[PDB]
Amino acid sequence: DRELAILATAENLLEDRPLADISVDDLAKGAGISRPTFYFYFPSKEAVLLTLLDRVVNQADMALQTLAENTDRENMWRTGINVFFETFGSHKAVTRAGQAARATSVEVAELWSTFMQKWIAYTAAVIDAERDRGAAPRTLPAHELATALNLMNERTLFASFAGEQPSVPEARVLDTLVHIWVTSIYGE
Amino acid sequence: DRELAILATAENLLEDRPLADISVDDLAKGAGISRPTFYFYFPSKEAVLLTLLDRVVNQADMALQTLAENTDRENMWRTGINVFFETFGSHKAVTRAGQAARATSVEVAELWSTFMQKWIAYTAAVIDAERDRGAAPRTLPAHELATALNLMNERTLFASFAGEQPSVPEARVLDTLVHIWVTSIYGE
Ligand SMILES: N#CCC(=O)N1CCC(c2nc(-c3cccs3)no2)CC1
Ligand SMILES: N#CCC(=O)N1CCC(c2nc(-c3cccs3)no2)CC1
Repeated sequence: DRELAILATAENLLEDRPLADISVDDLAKGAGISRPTFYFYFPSKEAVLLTLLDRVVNQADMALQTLAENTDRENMWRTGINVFFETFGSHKAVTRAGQAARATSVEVAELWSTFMQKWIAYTAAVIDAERDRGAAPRTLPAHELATALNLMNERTLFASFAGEQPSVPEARVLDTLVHIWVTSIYGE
Repeated sequence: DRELAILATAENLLEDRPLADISVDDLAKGAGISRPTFYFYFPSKEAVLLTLLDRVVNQADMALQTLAENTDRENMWRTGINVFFETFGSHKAVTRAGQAARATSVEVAELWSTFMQKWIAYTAAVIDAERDRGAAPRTLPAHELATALNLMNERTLFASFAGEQPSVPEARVLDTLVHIWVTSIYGE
């Protein structure tokens, strides 16, 4: 509860500054607590980002699970990719911080890797279902095609939300990715 | 010349250790020079990685220029993506280091961004040429389609070469990307 306040403070601060320019004293102060009381909840600011990413990742995973318990094929994929556009799009600071943190934090890398393996495995299953039903041609190995498409979405989403040059404009991202997914899944 | 030796030492060391676990004393020693003589050539180890990435990036850019001064459409794109698979594939350590460095080094980010804008702009031009000749349908904005495909290759190449979980196996990468590029460029 003082915990949530640390979390909300970190999320707020990461909007304007990297994690490197946020001190533990910054988190404690925004949360209305002392520095030692902070250390009772988190051993470090990295530990804060980790929890924030865990929440975001689980939120996208739960929304995708919701979707999976149920339009034409283009709209089907668009709704799925939209889960990630919206969830990560709603937590750009955290998303952006956690991506950069993969390169330093072994635990951030593991968290991200676990969830990506999951989303890939789900994409691959649907793609195999589409093949099984005769909707999609048996072209590339489904799991490798799934891997490349999910890596694309990851990089494209995060570049767009960060305003990186180069990037697809946020308002064009969803159409761009959907076109690529549908053509590479259903085409030959 | 003592310069090249620093560069070759860094490249060698980065094979087994991140840049964080390589000290300036490590670079000087492998190069057969003292620590102050090192500082004459580079103000920092980051400056070393920057130069190494510059070389790799320019090498892929020059190979792509070579290719551009000249098979069917699938083989055309496969040869282009192969330029990057092979060039980055031949410098995995540096490539891997420089990707992680984008997140900390403003200059590494600028170098990478400049070259990506260039490769995107070239992909977009060829795609527009393909449309102009009636080989490819006018679907998405060429420059946005180009952006997404090049971001995919970047992320997929680097994940594969790093042995990340998840990744496409290095021996399947080229086929995977080619399939995606050709279907999304020529399909509807
Ligand atoms: N980043 C990231 C992951 C991502 O963009 N996706 C795109 C959507 C993929 C996906 N949708 C589905 C759907 C099933 C039914 C409706 S939709 N099954 O898999 C999950 C990963
Ligand atoms: N990473 C990264 C960049 C990359 O993979 N590509 C793929 C190849 C793209 C490309 N090939 C061509 C070709 C023209 C003629 C033969 S081929 N024009 O553009 C450049 C960027």
